[PDB]
Amino acid sequence: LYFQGKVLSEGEWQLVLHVWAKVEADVAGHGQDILIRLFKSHPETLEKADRFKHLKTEAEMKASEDLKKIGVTVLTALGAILKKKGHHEAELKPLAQSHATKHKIPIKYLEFISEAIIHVLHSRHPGNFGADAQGAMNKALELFRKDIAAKYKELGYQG
Repeated sequence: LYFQGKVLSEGEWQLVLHVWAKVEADVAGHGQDILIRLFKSHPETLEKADRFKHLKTEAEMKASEDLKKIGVTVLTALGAILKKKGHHEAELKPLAQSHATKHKIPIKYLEFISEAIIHVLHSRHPGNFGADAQGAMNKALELFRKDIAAKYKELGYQG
C-alpha cells in the first residue's frame, strides 16, 4: 500500500527506487564504480581518506578491500535514505554527526558523488535510467544535499 512521499511526486519516487533496486542488486560493484569515478574526477576527495593513501592506480582501487567495503556502506546508507522518500530527518542526524565531525566531508563533496552516481547509473542502466529517471534521481539527491546541509548548520559546521 501507498506511503506518501515529500517534494518529489509518487511517480518520481518510483523512478528513483526502481533504479535503486538495480543498484543494490550489485551494491559492491556499483560502490566500486562510483567511488572510482569520484576519485578520478576529483582527486582531492582521495586525500582526505588515509585508508585511500597508497591508492594511485585503478588496478589498485579495484583491488582495495577497503574501498569495496566503504562503497557498500555509502550506497546502502544512501539507499536507506532514498527509500524514506524524503521522510529522512531521523536518518540524516547520525549521518550529519559523523560526517560533520569524524570525517569532515563538505557539501561540495556530496555534489561530487552525486555526479558520480548519476554518471554510473546512466552508464549501467539504459533500461531504467532514461532522462525521466535521471531528472528524478537529481531531485532526490538535491533534496538529500539540501536537507543534510541544513543539519550541518544545526551543528555549526561551515560545511
